Amino acid sequence: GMTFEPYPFERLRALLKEITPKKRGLDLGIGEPQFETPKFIQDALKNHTHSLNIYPKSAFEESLRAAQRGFFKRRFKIELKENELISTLGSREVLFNFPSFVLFDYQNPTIAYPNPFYQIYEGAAKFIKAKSLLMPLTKENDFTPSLNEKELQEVDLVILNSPNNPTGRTLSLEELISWVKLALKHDFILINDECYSEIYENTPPPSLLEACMLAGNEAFKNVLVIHSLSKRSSAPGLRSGFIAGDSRLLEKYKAFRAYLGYTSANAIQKASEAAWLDDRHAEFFRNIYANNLKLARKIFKNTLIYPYSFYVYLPVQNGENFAKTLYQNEGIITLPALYLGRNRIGADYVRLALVYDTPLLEKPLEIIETYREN
Amino acid sequence: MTFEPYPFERLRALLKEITPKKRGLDLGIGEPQFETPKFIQDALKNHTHSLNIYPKSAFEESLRAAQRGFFKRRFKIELKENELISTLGSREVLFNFPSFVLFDYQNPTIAYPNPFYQIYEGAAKFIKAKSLLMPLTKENDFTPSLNEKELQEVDLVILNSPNNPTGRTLSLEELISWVKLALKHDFILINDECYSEIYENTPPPSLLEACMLAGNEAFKNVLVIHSLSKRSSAPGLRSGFIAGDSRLLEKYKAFRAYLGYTSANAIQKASEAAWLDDRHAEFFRNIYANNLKLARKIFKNTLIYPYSFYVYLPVQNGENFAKTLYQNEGIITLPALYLGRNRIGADYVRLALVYDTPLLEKPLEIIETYRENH
Repeated sequence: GMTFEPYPFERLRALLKEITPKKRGLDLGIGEPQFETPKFIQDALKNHTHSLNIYPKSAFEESLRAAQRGFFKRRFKIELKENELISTLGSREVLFNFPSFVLFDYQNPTIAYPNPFYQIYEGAAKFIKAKSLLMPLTKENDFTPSLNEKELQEVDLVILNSPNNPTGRTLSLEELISWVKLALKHDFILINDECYSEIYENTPPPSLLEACMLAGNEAFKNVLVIHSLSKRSSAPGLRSGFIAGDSRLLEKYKAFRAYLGYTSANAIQKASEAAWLDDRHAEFFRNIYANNLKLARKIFKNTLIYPYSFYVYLPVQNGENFAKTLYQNEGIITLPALYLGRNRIGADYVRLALVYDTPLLEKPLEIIETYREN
Repeated sequence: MTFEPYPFERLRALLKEITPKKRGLDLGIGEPQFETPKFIQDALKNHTHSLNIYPKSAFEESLRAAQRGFFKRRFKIELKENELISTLGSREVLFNFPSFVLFDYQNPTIAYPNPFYQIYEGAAKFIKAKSLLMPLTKENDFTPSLNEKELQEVDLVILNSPNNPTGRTLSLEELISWVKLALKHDFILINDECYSEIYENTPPPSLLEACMLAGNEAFKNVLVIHSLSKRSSAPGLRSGFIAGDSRLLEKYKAFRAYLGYTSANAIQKASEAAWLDDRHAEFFRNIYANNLKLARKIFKNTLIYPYSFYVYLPVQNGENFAKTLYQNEGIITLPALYLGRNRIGADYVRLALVYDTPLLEKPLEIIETYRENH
């Protein structure tokens, strides 16, 4: 059988179980937006309920795929071909099952991903019985992942996450270009979990497919990017995402997906389509997250906060102890980064999820700083 | 990884050169052609505000309770909280449950009937299992069976009663025999019960009722898979469940947390409404019942079981028959060969009686005329 490790929220619940907060404070643990779904998205759903009698297609509707491609064009200035994008039921399932698809017939497969990480990457490796090569992200090299020469020759699949959960670290165009060249040189599959690409403060982060265009890999050979609508549009219930890149791998993945049953109501797909076609509402939410990061940066003195994602990777003496103290005294919930990593990576940090409207964060963030400062 | 063409692809290929001389009805699609009840559509419209919430892999407790209530009303068995898991319809469960249960087995072996709903084979191939096909034929009264050697060798057995495509439905006594073999030869037994609400007069029994009568009230080694799709003419809702052995379901739950088969809370509310009401189900059942009686009237001296909405129609050669009716009448029928292996189904076409009764009269009579004269 497979091993079922506890999830970060269970480890946190366990840590705080013996504590009764002396005050009421904000929950900055869970990275899930606290905003209403835009009305026009809801109205699209309401206006198409009649399609509930239609068995949805595993490929999703053509109109949704086209809306997703249009998004990629406007956002990354790349015109994806029809066989270069597959519609998916959010990103979670794709991140979990794509590796079992691509490494299906491999003997002793090896997957690389950063440390700390969104735990689904490890689940994915366990499901295909792969060896995991963890690329630590620490301050010693400005949270930069790398592999040595032997590792580059052994690895079969590399998963990056840029912008990164939980550090916010975002790889530059030049950094992504190096990875593309390594993927082509050593012949391994390279994926970027790009679910935070619309959560940024100033300059938009680059897609790994842009690196492909500039590295002479316009066909996106060995390379794929995974996107989701959940954070961008405050509509996680729609379960809409996509995977774009290598058309040879995607054409085979399409056939595999016929069997999986990851389908959604046509009415849900219409609302997803309306969301992907519009940029206004996305910008409205991005601006709030932009202002959250700015506020945090003013408050947490001499702390590095990258202008991407909606997280703060906060240095503390011990994350677990800091979480306990803050909850006990202020009722403010934070996530020790230890619970997102292996080999004790994250021990000196708590992750903060700035998922509230900016004015609600001013007080709690100041309070947090008072417990941290000298 | 190898991909076997789907039946619809084989049908498309068979009919590609032919230009139909007349427009005719499509009797190849096994999906209801009825509108989704208005109250189900209204339930979805009224809960659109919940799109901002990340759905849970376990689904909402209110949905689970509604599915447990259905089971009690329908089969007179009160499932405990740990004995039912909500799912995204039945397709995904039929594909991934075998991967879950046989995950680390040595030489996994699965049995299922022949002909069959083709996902059973996909599921077996994914887990790299050997398939033991149990042929359903006129000569064996469409009865699945396994010999002594096979019973010791088998790890998982999938039944489907009522059956797609033959309509064969196992009696309570036959199900009891299977429960006893499951325990005696220590294998996992599953019934795909998605046609359990599609019957003409006497309701078919559930495999779990046989458990109660066989002294297996904890449903050890036994599970049943259900779906709302055909019952409520709402395949777009993507709602089903698996019920039985809580020891297996406790771990399957943990596995499902990684898979990402989740659904908007709004969609789940519409599903809950459908599972709570028997009136709309009965309305549709009455149509399918009338459809079976009409077919039985038209196809003289032809066995049509009073379960499912299929006609397993004996013809000289299924492929040739389908080609002739499409060419002359434009009526689309499914050669049963495309649902079986080892030439099983060669002399049958399957008809899906999924339209309102008056729409079926002329086409069914036409079909009978081609049988009567070569």
